[PDB]
Amino acid sequence: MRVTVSIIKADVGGFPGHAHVHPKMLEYAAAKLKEAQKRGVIIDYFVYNVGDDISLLMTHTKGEDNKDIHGLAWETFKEVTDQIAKRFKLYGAGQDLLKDAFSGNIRGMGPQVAEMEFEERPSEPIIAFAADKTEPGAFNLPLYKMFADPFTTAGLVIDPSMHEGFIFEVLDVVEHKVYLLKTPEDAYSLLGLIGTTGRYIIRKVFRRADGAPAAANSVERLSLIAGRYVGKDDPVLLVRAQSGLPAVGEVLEAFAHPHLVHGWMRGSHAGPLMPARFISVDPERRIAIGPKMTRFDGPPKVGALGFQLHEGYLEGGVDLFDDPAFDYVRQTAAQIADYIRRMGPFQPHRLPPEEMEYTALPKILAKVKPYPADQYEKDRKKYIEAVVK
Amino acid sequence: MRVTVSIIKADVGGFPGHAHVHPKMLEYAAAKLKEAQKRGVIIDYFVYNVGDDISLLMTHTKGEDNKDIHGLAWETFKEVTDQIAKRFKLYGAGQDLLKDAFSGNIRGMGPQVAEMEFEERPSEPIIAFAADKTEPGAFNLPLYKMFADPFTTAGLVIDPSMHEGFIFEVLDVVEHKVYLLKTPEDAYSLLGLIGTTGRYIIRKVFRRADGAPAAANSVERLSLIAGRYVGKDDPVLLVRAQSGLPAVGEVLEAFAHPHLVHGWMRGSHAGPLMPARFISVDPERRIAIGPKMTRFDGPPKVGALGFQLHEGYLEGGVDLFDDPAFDYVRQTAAQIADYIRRMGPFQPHRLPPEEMEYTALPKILAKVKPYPADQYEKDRKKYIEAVVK
Amino acid sequence: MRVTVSIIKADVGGFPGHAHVHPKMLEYAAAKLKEAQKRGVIIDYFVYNVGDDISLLMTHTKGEDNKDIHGLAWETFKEVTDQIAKRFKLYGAGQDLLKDAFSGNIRGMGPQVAEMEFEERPSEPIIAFAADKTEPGAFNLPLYKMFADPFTTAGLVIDPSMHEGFIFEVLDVVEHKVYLLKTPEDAYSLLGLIGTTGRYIIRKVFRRADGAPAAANSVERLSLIAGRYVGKDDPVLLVRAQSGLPAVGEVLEAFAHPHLVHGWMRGSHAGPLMPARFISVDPERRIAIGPKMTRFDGPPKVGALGFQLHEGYLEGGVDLFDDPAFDYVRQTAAQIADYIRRMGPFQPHRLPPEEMEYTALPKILAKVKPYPADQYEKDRKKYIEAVVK
Amino acid sequence: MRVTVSIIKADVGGFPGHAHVHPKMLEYAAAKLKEAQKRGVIIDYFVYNVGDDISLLMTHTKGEDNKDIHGLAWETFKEVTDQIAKRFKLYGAGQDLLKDAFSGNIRGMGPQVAEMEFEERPSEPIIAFAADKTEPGAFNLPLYKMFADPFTTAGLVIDPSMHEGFIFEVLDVVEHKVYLLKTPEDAYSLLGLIGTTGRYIIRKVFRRADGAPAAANSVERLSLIAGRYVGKDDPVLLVRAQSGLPAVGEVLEAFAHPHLVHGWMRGSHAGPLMPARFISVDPERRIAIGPKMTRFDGPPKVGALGFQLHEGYLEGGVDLFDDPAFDYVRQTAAQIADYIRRMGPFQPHRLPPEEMEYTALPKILAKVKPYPADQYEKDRKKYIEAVVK
Amino acid sequence: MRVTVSIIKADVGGFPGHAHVHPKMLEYAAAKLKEAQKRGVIIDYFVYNVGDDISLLMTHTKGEDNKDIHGLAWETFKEVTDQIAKRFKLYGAGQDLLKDAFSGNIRGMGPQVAEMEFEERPSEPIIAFAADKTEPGAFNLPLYKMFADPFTTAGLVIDPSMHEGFIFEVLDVVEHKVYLLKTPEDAYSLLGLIGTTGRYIIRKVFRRADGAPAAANSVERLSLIAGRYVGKDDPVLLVRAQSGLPAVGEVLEAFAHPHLVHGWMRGSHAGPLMPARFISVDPERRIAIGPKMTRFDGPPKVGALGFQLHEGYLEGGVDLFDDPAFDYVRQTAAQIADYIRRMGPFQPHRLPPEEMEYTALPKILAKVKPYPADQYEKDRKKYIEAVVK
Ligand SMILES: [Mg+2]
Ligand SMILES: [Mg+2]
Ligand SMILES: [Mg+2]
Ligand SMILES: [Mg+2]
Ligand SMILES: [Mg+2]
Repeated sequence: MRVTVSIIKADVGGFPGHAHVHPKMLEYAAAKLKEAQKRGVIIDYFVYNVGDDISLLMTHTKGEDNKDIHGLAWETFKEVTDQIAKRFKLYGAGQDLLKDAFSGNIRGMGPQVAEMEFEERPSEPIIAFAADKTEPGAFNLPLYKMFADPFTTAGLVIDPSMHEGFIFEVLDVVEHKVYLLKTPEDAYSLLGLIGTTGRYIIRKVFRRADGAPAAANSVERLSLIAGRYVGKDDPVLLVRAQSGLPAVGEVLEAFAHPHLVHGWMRGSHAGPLMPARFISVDPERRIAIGPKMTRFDGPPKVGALGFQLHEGYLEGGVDLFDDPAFDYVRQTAAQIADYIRRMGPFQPHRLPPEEMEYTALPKILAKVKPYPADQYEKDRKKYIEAVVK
Repeated sequence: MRVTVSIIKADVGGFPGHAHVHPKMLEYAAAKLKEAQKRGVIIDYFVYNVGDDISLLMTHTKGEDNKDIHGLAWETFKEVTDQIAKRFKLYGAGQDLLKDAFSGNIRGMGPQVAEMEFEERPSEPIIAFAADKTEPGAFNLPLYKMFADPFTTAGLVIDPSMHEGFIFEVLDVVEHKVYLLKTPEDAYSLLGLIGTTGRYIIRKVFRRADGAPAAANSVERLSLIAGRYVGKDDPVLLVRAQSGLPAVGEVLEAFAHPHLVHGWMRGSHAGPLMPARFISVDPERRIAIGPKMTRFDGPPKVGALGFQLHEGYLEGGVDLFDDPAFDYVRQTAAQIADYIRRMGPFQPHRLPPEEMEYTALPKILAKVKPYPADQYEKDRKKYIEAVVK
Repeated sequence: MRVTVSIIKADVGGFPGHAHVHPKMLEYAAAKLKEAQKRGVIIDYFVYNVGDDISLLMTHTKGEDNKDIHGLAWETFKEVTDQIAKRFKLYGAGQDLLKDAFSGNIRGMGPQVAEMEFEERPSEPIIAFAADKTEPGAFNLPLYKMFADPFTTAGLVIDPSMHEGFIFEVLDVVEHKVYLLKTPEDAYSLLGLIGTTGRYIIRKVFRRADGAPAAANSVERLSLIAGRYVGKDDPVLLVRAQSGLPAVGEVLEAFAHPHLVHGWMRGSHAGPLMPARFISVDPERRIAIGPKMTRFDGPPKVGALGFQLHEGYLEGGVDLFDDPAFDYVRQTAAQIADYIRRMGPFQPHRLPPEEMEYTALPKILAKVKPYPADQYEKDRKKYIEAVVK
Repeated sequence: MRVTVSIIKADVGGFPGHAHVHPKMLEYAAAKLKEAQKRGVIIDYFVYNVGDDISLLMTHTKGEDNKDIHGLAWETFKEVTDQIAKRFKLYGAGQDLLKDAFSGNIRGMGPQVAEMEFEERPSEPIIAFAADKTEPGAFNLPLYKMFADPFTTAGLVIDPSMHEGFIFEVLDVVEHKVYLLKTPEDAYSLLGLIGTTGRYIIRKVFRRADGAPAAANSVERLSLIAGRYVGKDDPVLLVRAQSGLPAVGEVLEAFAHPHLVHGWMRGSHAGPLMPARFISVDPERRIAIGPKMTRFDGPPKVGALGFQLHEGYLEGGVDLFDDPAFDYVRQTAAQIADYIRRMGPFQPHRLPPEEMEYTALPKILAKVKPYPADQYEKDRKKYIEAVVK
Repeated sequence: MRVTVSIIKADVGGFPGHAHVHPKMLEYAAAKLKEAQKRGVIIDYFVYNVGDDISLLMTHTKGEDNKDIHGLAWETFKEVTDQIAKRFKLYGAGQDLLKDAFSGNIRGMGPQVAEMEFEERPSEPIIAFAADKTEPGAFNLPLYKMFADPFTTAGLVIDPSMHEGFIFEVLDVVEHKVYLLKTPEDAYSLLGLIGTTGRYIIRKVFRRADGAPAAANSVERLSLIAGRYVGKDDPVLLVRAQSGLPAVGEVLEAFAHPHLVHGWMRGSHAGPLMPARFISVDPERRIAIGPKMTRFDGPPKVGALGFQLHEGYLEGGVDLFDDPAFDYVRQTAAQIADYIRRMGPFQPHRLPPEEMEYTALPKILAKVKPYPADQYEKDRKKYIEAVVK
């Protein structure tokens, strides 16, 4: 049967600040999806956060971009906001709900969506990822590695079925243009685009042999609402694994180096993406509680829950960064976070001025007197004595 | 009384991919062996996985190579497959069940067997090991060290009762020949064979003083069924300890260096064997849940459960890698895994081409034009300009 | 007496590639300045490289921006180029000599200049720095720390004479505007500018108590010549120390964290600034040979030579990063270089696209077909089947 | 002008054992090439060892595979052998000189050759490498990375001139077949071959844009002479850098991970390739003394000397692994050597039995009685009691 | 020709204390052996220290235990003592010269001797070792490993010529008994003796195939002279390498773990044996200056000089611990020294009371009142109140 797997995620309130979610928020979302499941809206669901981002993972047969699935997640977030976040005066209550009324599609309203529809395979293993305190281009390097780096995914070289490579759908989120690139032939051009992780973001990946969908990363073109740019809020990512697609372990290997990503404190710094464990995973209650953000509102972290689909039912999730081999990767990330933080407010630890979520440049350039550099040279001495006097 | 201890193991489905087992699979196997115990088929049992490999450890008085014990494990695996793995569309559901019908002996049908029969001693401590993502020759180095390396087992030198050494039964799994070698005299010839861990595998070890059985490692001659070679699937290992045999701590010391073994991703790489803790051990329900495989489907891991036998009853199991002294060994293994993975698809991190579980060599040699090296030299320039043009 | 200390630096040829300088280049420059000294053009000099950048440090009484001092360095670089670099076909021979004819001022012709004129104090300790494979804003973080961070320079807090702070002259090299900011009051606005190290660069620093010059960093507004942007070539830096100015050790402390700077391979990456030893320092021949650039053309490195001035004579230089305490800082830098290099061509290890010295974006956007994102959505399936077929 | 650069290398005697060369051997070779230069046979030369391997690097205008250049190196090695190695009874005196008489071509007589002829560029930087205690496929991983891995060579992605990639000439040294593969399109097939580093070896690399030669690695088809296989003796490697070819730093970056290579003790183990410094480099005497091999006859080491060519003259060499950034890489290599050595004689630290330089398998299989595995099972008890009695 | 290689060593004065030797002492010894060589007493020589121990290495054709060679070393030590050590009032001047008059044999007079006579092979590589601040049983573990541990010397397993193993001549230095043990068969009994490194010391090793001498370690039965025990003064060790004997690298591998040895401060502690570099090796002057002993008079250190013999002439020496791979081993030794020193005067960091070079037990038991334990119990209260009052 064809099945759609959708992750719809928002930050609708933190506890405290942007450190984590209030557990009643997940409990409320899970009870609400349980009712949708009883009514036949969806087949199955799993609710979880990483930091203060909540992901609603839902399986159903209504296809991609479906009004009722998008509206169900909208209402679940609205209700969590009204009944829990506003009630407890959570920090940034309702923050990612940026319109008063649902239009038909949740994309561009604040929440992030990653979804794929496909024929359910004889075994259908999938992994859902959520990263907090970063942007969707944080997954550019791991998506490139798992689908196109033969030092990550050994099947590209030793598995006859993966020899033909993959198709990447890359969104320019500034000029709203899509590029389709194919590896191995196009790997250098692809990198020339996706290395600029704030602008050119891998949105989907397809198997080249047959076009099957292999991954979907949540990203939208930038738009402006109120003060705010939307499109590059903290991402969620779905990946199908095995049988012509990368093995679950090749997918996870692509996260084994905790690379520097943009976001962290005030969406304005770069720091290492730490692959973190969930605090708890309860497959019976359909709820996982993910890790907190602490020093400097991070470092940014990514969680991974693996599932096996059967007729759309989600058996899991399984925390796939729970292994002493990944402790070494978390230890490297903790040490790199401490190293780069000693840089304080300088690039490249602080982001490039056009990529900053926060600025006071406006207020500075309004108080500090500029001198044309030509005239300044002639008068340096006067200017300095003036400042001294 | 004489007692037989048998471990029969298979991979019959993973969750997700090859990362772990579904816990209902162990619960079902344990309830099924509990019924066999009620009917008097076996005395006692313990069910556990490491990665996606399930071990059925059973004690009974039917001797080695027994049709009813082998058939009981066959049916338990078949039923787990039909009722749980196929139901949840687990990855590689039934993978190690390679014939439609049980012949009398489970050896050579896919599952691995290690078993010993002996007079139960006044104290009978034993250790059961299971390693996932490797081959039976992974235990060649630890078996050699615990029975013949005086830097591992101090009793060889300071215990008068162990001075006469041990007999190793070594299977050439390619030409189906058995060698019997005795240490200390034959240590260099033994090493000359078992250093080739993909071909010459220690299958049993006996005490030289009296012939008592000391260890049994699961290994079978290679055969071909369907696409597949069988014999060298992930191994299980039984070792008896103390009183003329190595102490429990000398047995564990032989795993204290996390040596490089063959297997890991796609059965086609080498990586360190990490001695891992079980996630949980429940001696009342007769079930232990072992560690996951994560980055690159590993690294390979070995678990150890110790037991004391009384009239065949299994008091335990006790996780014998649960000690801060072994954290240092897991930390070394995590760091070596990260180091060797930077080698990507090159030997010796990728295995020798004859030892590979996976290859695309076939597909490559069918697309890439070879030039005889003699003629090539004469025409190099033409050939290169041709490629350039 | 008033004395001018000028450092004029260029890269005029590498050996091999951009790894180092040919030692005859320093020998020729030193013999040429020795002749200028005999003729009374300058008082004293010291010639040295870091990587493939040669610094001519000269002391004289002709003031800042002097035609004869700038012309002497021009001719010395021209002659080194003609007689040594072109002769040995050195890589990038004459690279920083970007006009055919000297105009009066070497600034904006390719070479970098840092110079200060002042009354020579009763003791006049100064430090000259040269960094290779980075931009002048690499010194923004150390200049800020040594003059305004009380965790670096303890005299700001415990030395009554430094309590009034410093004046920073900050050049916007894009719009050619100068800002004058004073610490402590203006520290947050200053950081808001100089954190953008590619655009707002500290060019001079003055003591606030009396206006005395304290530091000069080589930086020019950006201009275009041939293919090339000039202004942000590898910098050189002069700092006066002690008696109301930071102690020599507070100046060096500002380099004790090897922060990430822009440059390294192809002027297009970020990597740690390693404080390196000179290979040799010969105070009698007036020549120091600085460190090589190796992996990935770096990592970027900074050398420090301290001098005591007497009547303009330069007693030194002394390698001031030659101490086991700085080995720990070099070890951190080597480890961070290895960590960040695993990021390959992704930001923030690769620079922001507007800050890149190298791009192939042009060639990419000319070969890869863009689809308007709106229409693309409607037709995704057609587009993918097309790519697959 | 067209120039040929040739490295011809042999081991003709060690001091002591296989640890290093006697310095008189390099002095004699240098005086002999100085005479050839005086007679106009060659333009310029540099003589150096790494471990007990001596490289004669010569520049000349006689093209590749030239009888007089090959014969000059033959005679230089013969004379070093007769006058120095035999005189001092050096270990393996003349070892790589495997015929009594020179045939016209030194290839296949024992010594290794890497050579390229090309038009000398406006700047012609090149690097010569020599590795001791390994095989030519040791350079497969670094050659692949510097010409085809965009995580090593950033110019593949950001340098428009390198976008078209490279052509690899791969020798199957077992069946004497050449493959020509082009990256990026053919990267997975190339890896599928060169990952088997003992059989498929990169021999040359060409720029795809124009066919220019970019690298030459010393490798010959296997042949048998006396007891001995020739073709895979310790290799030497030439690489041209910059301007469409990888920068000197991208070439060195490809050695920044000290990957496991085959060779080390008795040509029969795997251990990390350590990038080592030369003990001394004397550009005036044309002699560099490279590092010793110590524990376990290694670990294997590679040295790198960079040169700038002018009319064929070799200005250099410059030790390009002499940088604190590479100390961290040597420290990793020393730690991995200590880790893997604890494996003693087991694969994969000992090589696969078909790849071994040394075996005693012959002598073992002649003393140890094999039992057919079928009959053995029936009689195990008799066999063990027999051994015990 | 048959050649004898003899090392005769003594400590005859330290500079300062027991930290090193005065360099004039080596210069005087070298000039004296140069005269003996001119007179034809010996063929060739090399003079060197490690710590405050001087080794005279001499080659000659007078066989083992020769009066004129032993007397030449006696007189050289006497003269160094009279002319240099007494002149400069060096610490422990003449300390190891324990009789007034030479008897014919230097063994048992204080100096240590290791010597072997053999037919000089077609290549005759040998290594001379000297360890300071330890006893001859310090070399028990490395001699056992290089001749009998297949995890150290891979030739035992893969070299048909070494398959038959070795004969160890073990001296019980307490009861003056010799044992002859052969490996592999006798390895456990051998270890049962030589594990007691203060009593049973390997003195010689012979190849089992033909009886050829392979090593000689300096050790004598204990005797008493004046206050002093002689026999176990700091040792020197000769080893022949290659061709049926362990390769030079297998010999050095046996020192790659810096094991704990007895000696260090006051000959009364245990600490790690650090494999150290020589400060300088001058093959023309026949002199090497070895490392100092510093913290706590150590840690104990071993130096290794390799030579190639030709007609008895000593070409070398070559410092065979000079390799970054051994820096890691020195770093481990420095860290273990710091760890164990925090134990202060407790076993096992302080030696067992019968193995102590120093004791004050005598003086203690003469001041401290013992109470019979039986009566003490009855009266504890009285005894304590007495002490308190
Ligand atoms: Mg968030
Ligand atoms: Mg398995
Ligand atoms: Mg430069
Ligand atoms: Mg060699
Ligand atoms: Mg001493």
